[PDB]
Amino acid sequence: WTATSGSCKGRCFELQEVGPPDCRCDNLCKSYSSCCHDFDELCLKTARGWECTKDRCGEVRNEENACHCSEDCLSRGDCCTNYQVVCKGESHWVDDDCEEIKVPECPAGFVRPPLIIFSVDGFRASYMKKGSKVMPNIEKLRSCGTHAPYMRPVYPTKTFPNLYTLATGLYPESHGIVGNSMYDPVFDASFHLRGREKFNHRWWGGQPLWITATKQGVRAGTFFWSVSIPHERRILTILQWLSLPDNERPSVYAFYSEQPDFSGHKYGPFGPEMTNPLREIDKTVGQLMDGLKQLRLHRCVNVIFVGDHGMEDVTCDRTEFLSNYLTNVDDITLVPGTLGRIRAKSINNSKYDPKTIIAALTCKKPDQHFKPYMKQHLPKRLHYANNRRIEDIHLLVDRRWHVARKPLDVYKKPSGKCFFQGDHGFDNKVNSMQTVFVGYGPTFKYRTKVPPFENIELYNVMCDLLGLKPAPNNGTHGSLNHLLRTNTFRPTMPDEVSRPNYPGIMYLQSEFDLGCTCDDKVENKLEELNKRLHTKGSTKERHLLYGRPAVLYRTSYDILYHTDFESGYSEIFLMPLWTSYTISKQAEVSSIPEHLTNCVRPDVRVSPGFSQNCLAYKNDKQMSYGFLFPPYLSSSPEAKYDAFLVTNMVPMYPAFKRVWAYFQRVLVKKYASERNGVNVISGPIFDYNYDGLRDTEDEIKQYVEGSSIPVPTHYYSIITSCLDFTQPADKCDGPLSVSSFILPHRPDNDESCNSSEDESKWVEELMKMHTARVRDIEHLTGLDFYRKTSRSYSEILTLKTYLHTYESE
Ligand SMILES: *[C@@H]1O[C@H](CO)[C@@H](O[C@@H]2O[C@H](CO)[C@@H](O[C@@H]3O[C@H](CO[C@H]4O[C@H](CO)[C@@H](O)[C@H](O[C@H]5O[C@H](CO)[C@@H](O)[C@H](O)[C@@H]5O[C@H]5O[C@H](CO)[C@@H](O)[C@H](O)[C@@H]5O)[C@@H]4O)[C@@H](O)[C@H](O[C@H]4O[C@H](CO)[C@@H](O)[C@H](O)[C@@H]4O[C@H]4O[C@H](CO)[C@@H](O)[C@H](O)[C@@H]4O)[C@@H]3O)[C@H](O)[C@H]2NC(C)=O)[C@H](O)[C@H]1NC(C)=O
Ligand SMILES: CC(=O)N1CCC(c2[nH][nH]c(=O)c2/N=N/c2cc(C(F)(F)F)cc(C(F)(F)F)c2)CC1
Ligand SMILES: [Ca+2]
Ligand SMILES: [Ca+2]
Ligand code: NA
Ligand code: NA
Ligand SMILES: [Zn+2]
Repeated sequence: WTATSGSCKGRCFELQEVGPPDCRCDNLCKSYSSCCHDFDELCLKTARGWECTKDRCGEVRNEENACHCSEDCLSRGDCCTNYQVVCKGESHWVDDDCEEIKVPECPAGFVRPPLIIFSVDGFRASYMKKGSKVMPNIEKLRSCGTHAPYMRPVYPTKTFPNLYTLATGLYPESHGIVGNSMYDPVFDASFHLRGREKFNHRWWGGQPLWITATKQGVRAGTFFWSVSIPHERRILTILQWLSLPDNERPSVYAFYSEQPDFSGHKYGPFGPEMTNPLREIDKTVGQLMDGLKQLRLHRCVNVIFVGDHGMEDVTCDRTEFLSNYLTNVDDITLVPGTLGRIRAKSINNSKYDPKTIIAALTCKKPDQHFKPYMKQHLPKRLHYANNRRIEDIHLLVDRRWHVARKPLDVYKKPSGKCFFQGDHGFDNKVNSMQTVFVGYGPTFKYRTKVPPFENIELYNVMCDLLGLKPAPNNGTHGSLNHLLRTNTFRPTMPDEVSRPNYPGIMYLQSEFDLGCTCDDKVENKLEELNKRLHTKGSTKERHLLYGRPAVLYRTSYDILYHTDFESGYSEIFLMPLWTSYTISKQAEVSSIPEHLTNCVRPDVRVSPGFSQNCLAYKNDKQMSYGFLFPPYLSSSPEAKYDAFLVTNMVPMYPAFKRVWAYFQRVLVKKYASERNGVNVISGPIFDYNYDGLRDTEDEIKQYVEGSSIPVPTHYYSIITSCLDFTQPADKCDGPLSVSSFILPHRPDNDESCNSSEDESKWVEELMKMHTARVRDIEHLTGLDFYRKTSRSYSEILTLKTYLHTYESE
């Protein structure tokens, strides 16, 4: 109940929300059906439209007008945005040459430059180039300020998850807005775009920017605008708020536009109808900047122009139907469209089985346009699993496609045709899903291009721009320092928590009873001192190029040196946490020799009690083993024996070994040839609770049968070289280049529908799908990489957030 018979007189777009049943006059009151009776009349004036004309200049104030052209309007803060242009001979902001904003030029009483977030729904990254001729205000922001060629949204690339990620710095699995539609099994409640459940605070986790600001004494404009409030009124409201007395005036504001997304759904991303929405958005930016200029704030405010996601061509004929795959389609609930999420229709149905649903959906049609995954098997870069609102079965849908349960869900009578031509929601690495970032103002750099970055990073920067301490989030604070003229955030590297042991030769061969064998009994002061030096770390400078990784948790581990590689060996997990080696451009690939095929050698530096054993592998009929440093890349026949040490061994399913062996035998050398040497760091990852974070020992669900050897859920590699590829990886003077992956350690290759073919036809495709940031691997391992480089720490933070996408231009 609302007692809608209070009044909005003097309350229009009030910033404090009044509680039920008293009536509201804030920018969201319409959405709640709660506005006072006179809200439209007083707060939503339209009379005479939005622009001054020559005949209106100097008019007697008429309080009925949408905006004012009277002499008093500047001091009232309610002129039409083009007032000084029409009436005082001033220029539009877009027509002024740009001039560097070296310092804030703010009116007296401003404590800090205000921030205005100008958010545009469905603004695909390529609109900035493709629509530049029809967006002159936006193009001036972009060319004069700081811009990225694109900004990566979070998955799913839907509106609510991305807008709340912008506000919080959190992945959707952590903030809880995991789709536009959701069912929470604990609340037994559903969240929908339409309706009232979405206003309940229990959906919305983390701490959004407006709460962070308010807690720290920085006033915030109300971020959300009821759909029916025209954009011109949104802009005039922000400009009016900026004219408030210092003690009342917010420091942070948000504008939102439902375009170009609204039209993009109807017409496709590049439909000829799309030109007009882009023109209209540019006009709104122009109104804002002209309005700021009239208030002498155009060289004071930091403006962020930012989208939530892009837009792809999708039509209803490109729909896959689950009823073409499942016999039991009526026993499931599907959240459909550009991603699929499946759960049981009824919790009382004991015949429901996700294993049989996955199998029925796996590689069933030659050009099948979705792929089913248990959520823990989704690429880790998606960070899309650790929330009870995310169903266990997920369908990753190919770009340009939909999935639906039955054809009747898609068509409507009488004709059966559908009219949409665009959609979004796909994997966040897809080019059509990329969106925009421009920052313009005294705190941003001048005429500066920055590399693409993820929208999870922006919360930290918005906190920096407002002098706020960010709540804990998934950004890497400092990684966007290169966007900023000032207010940079200068973090210190985390402290190493566990220091390594450096064991020497402590055990005799006969102390080991591991059931291993090796034909190595094959027989010099010259060369013997040489081998001893390698074991003491004489080659470590070649193979550990950026320092040893730091271990950020409490554990017991050993550093082990060899001719061709260095490793940090865990006495708790019985395998390396990391193995580091450099392969030059000139390196040669060799085979595993016949006499060494089944060779595993005890490591006399590490006790039998802290070693794996071969008998476990012999007894475990599902599990084989691989090596982290590849024997194929040994520098000499003699050095190759090091690669067969039990301390270089890791558990691997035979199916996974196909992947691994191809990576090690073929792809590493290929990358070294292409990149002028590579440094490789590889290792295991244990994430049995799929929370994106390193498992402790007591979270491990699977061991090599009969043993205490834990089975990794994933294997990673970080592959680093010189950004200037004219310099070899091991003699690089300047910035670095990296690509990494986190491959799922699966006992089958069902994910790869072409896996019966030669590995040259499917393995690299798998690896691209599972591309990763170094930062993802840090979370998953508790290691901190690149500790010793010549580079600035912020530069290294940027490097650690890099994702190699494998998408064309
Ligand atoms: C991305 O960045 C974020 C932010 O930094 C990272 O997320 C953090 O990760 C931490 C570790 O997983 C986690 O810390 C836990 O906090 C628990 C208290 O949590 C509440 O309070 C905080 C603070 O205000 C709040 O943020 C939380 O909000 C979550 O939960 C509500 C639901 O109430 C949601 O609305 C909200 O969206 C958010 O949900 C997300 O996180 C939860 C986990 O907290 C998930 O379950 C959801 O799926 C969703 O992802 C909470 O309201 C605290 O209880 C935990 O402590 C337990 O574990 C420690 C280990 O140190 C142990 O010592 C304790 O004893 C305790 O164990 C006891 O409880 C266990 C569980 O019942 C039980 O098994 C034991 O036997 C014990 O009894 C823990 O410290 C922190 O909450 C989140 N924060 C957020 C905002 O998500 C995230 O990791 C980053 N991602 C990556 C990949 O880096
Ligand atoms: C129909 C639809 O698809 N809907 C429902 C209406 C909703 C909407 N209408 N009017 C608005 O102003 C607005 N959202 N504005 C923001 C802006 C930000 C930002 F400033 F950070 F960018 C964050 C958020 C938050 F949701 F994440 F909280 C919301 C848009 C999604
Ligand atoms: Ca959107
Ligand atoms: Ca974990
Ligand atoms: Na075996
Ligand atoms: Na397969
Ligand atoms: Zn949309």
